[PDB]
Amino acid sequence: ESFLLSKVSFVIKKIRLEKGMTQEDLAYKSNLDRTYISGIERNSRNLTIKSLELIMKGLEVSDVVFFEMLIKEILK
Amino acid sequence: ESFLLSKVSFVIKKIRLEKGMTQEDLAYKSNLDRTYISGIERNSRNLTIKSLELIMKGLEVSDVVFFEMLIKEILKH
Amino acid sequence: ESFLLSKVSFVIKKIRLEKGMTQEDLAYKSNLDRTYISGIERNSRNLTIKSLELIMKGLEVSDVVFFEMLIKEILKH
Amino acid sequence: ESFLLSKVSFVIKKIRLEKGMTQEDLAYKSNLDRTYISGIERNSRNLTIKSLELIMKGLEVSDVVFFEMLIKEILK
DNA sequence: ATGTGACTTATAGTCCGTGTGATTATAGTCAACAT
DNA sequence: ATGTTGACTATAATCACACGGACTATAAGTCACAT
Repeated sequence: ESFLLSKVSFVIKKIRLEKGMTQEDLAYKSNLDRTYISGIERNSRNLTIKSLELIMKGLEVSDVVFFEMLIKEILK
Repeated sequence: ESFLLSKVSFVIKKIRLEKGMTQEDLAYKSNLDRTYISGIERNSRNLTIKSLELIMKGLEVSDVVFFEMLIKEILKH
Repeated sequence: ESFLLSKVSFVIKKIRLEKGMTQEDLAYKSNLDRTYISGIERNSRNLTIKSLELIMKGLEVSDVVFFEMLIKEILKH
Repeated sequence: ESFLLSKVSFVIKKIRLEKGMTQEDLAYKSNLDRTYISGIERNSRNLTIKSLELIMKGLEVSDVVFFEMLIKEILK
């Protein structure tokens, strides 16, 4: 697998938790499948930008805040 | 179509020109098709994080500084 | 246009496919642009003997062999 | 220079002679410039196929006869 | 007759990119059953 | 609640090709002057 893809997934999970969201709720809020979300967080999916974008909207987080976080997570 | 995509595709081109690369060098170095690099810049196209990573390696740029330029482009008026 | 050209054009393609090459491979080994190889096959362009020679070397074929197939294609019905 | 180019030129000169033509006359007959022809025969020109075709018309020699000859010439 | 040289102008050949049908690999989406 | 296994189907990604515009190298065509 990929380093970036792992950090992306980790970040998605991180933000979901600091917001006290469940996966079920993250999937409802972004209209995607819960098993889809699950899959990403267990790093079994290689998402596209479009999908990533839907997940950010579901997390209620701006692109910028996401990447700010993704950068920080990337640096150990 | 997608907000972030045209930002990603814009930044891939920006860097590519900054580094005085041509499309088909980058297509080689990124270990993706000739026409895919074109298609990404040309229209936008919906790439995969793995493909984006390949391109970053190809732009000879780090994940970090890519995303830093990504943020800057998003923030523009 | 020109009689001999489209024949030369035809034979370059024929050989190229007989050898399972692609235009990309060919323009590769002929050290010409892939645009030019396309241009030749497409619209029978007016190449120079030197360029033809490069293409022969690219097709991994000899002067002789080429011209022998050239003669054949000219003679056909 | 090129090997092929020299033998094309040699052939052009060979045929012009076997026929008894001057350069002046090969130029007239093919509607090309005499210095143009002189250049080719000293092999100071890299013809295009089109030009070669005009010289064949001037020599009154079919493509086939020209190439049959060029081949033979090519093999020392 | 032929052979130079040198000087325009057409075009051969280069270089970077666009746009496209067809095929292959794979993400997108949604089942059934788990815990 | 979340995890996992197959699935089906959309589409990401590949591969071979056509096509254009702009630029550079050089062949095409014509002088003058040799011999």
